Amino acid sequence: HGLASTLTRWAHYNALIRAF
Repeated sequence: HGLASTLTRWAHYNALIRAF
């Protein structure tokens, strides 16, 4: 759609910059 997939790419970035 748009945003529903915008959280499928950024969720691959902070996936390593995530702690908790």
